[PDB]
Amino acid sequence: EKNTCQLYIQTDHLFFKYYGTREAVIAQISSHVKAIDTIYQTTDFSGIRQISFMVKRIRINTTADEKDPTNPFRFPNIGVEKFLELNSEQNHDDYCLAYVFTDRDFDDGVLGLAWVGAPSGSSGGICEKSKLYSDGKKKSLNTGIITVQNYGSHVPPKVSHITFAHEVGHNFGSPHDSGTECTPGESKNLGQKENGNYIMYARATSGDKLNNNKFSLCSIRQISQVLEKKRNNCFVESGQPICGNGMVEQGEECDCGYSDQCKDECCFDANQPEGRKCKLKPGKQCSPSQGPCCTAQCAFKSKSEKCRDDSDCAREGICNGFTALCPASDPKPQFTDCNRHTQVCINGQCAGSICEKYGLEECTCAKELCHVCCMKKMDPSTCASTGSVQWSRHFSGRTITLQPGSPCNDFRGYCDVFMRCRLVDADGPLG
Ligand SMILES: *[C@@H]1O[C@H](CO)[C@@H](O[C@@H]2O[C@H](CO)[C@@H](O[C@H]3O[C@H](CO)[C@@H](O)[C@H](O[C@H]4O[C@H](CO)[C@@H](O)[C@H](O[C@H]5O[C@H](CO)[C@@H](O)[C@H](O)[C@@H]5O)[C@@H]4O)[C@@H]3O)[C@H](O)[C@H]2NC(C)=O)[C@H](O)[C@H]1NC(C)=O
Ligand SMILES: [Ca+2]
Ligand SMILES: [Zn+2]
Repeated sequence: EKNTCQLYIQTDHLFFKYYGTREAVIAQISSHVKAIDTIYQTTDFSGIRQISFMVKRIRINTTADEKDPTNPFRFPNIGVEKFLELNSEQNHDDYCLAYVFTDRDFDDGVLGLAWVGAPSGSSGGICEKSKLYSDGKKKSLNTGIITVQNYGSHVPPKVSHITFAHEVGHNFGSPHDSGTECTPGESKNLGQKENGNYIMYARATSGDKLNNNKFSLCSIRQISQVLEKKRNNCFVESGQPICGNGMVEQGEECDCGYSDQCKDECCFDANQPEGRKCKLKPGKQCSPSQGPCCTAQCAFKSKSEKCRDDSDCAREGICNGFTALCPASDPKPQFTDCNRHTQVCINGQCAGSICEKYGLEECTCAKELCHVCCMKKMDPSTCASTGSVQWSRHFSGRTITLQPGSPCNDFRGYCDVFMRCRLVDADGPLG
């Protein structure tokens, strides 16, 4: 019944700076929610199935907001703890959860931060209200943050989506996975190690393995308790998409937002009467909310306009001149070198490693931890470097080094700009 959680997604100017336009970031937050939507719906939470998410409102900040003296997110150097405290200092009683997306390089390889939920005896996590806390601030602890930059390198959407579900996992009351039964990556068995760790793994994840996409036995039990005790206070029943969330969905022609948010002269905002709200205004044939192939003056862009830039294995996206959406770009040949000759292309996305290009698998070298050591599949004894004589027929003695922000040493840390595998664990006292 009450199985869907209404979200509120914000993006600062650094996130807008990376992607360029408001359409591109909206497509990012749409892709991120649809990612965690499929992960949670296909998870059996002790009998509670088909638990989903939905965006109730967005707030896309541009570089123009960086000069706002009342915007506390404008400072370039903001600590990850204070970044989440800024998100918490807002009233989010109208949303089950509230997230803010950024493109900051947090210290110690931190890719996100969120409050941990609990069935009782502890504040935070999913579905908290705005109340006075110990520090004297009226915070809403139903909040979390995510960043798409780590060690001066952007993280792919495959790892970004999992990180989004990781922090939401804490909001659902799941701690980090512990023990061999819930972290197969550190197991002494080749069968369980190939499947990788789970979503709530406390360290680095690649997203190219089986278990990295779904929760563990440890996490499902912990989340099922928070869902049994907390979701009923805030979740809503599955219904039609709401008008005014800034994303065009099924049943609406356009979607700019509400009155204090719609700057689109071609779309009725959500404050208009039923029958015309989220419906295309007369004389207008599209709205920028539908896609990038629509100008601000609400005309279809020409068949020569470039909508999506050329990626590592995703060709240019050219408009068709008849719809506001952009056609899906055709992918490049598979096993093509991407990410500076470090990874190959798997189904149109830069994933895996360069070892797969020649029928090999990634291995941990014997500081050479940020070098790529390949191995024959199922045989760990053949693990040699790319610049070795074994694979001299494929790599020809060249030594491929891992880019900054890549997993290293059996997913225990990340590589930095000085080619060092720095570990991620951080411990602090409890009150
Ligand atoms: C994206 O850009 C937009 C627009 O540029 C940003 O939106 C702005 O966000 C800021 C903060 O989130 C807003 O700043 C004021 O918001 C309220 C509007 O009146 C103010 O009340 C608020 O005052 C706060 O200041 C202190 C913060 O520590 C605090 O002492 C104040 O006290 C109040 O609350 C305490 C409990 O904490 C209570 O005990 C007191 O009695 C009192 O009620 C209060 O907390 C902010 O000064 C700003 O209005 C808003 N809009 C703008 C600038 O147009 C958005 O943040 C950006 N987001 C990102 C991710 O970049
Ligand atoms: Ca909508
Ligand atoms: Zn975590």
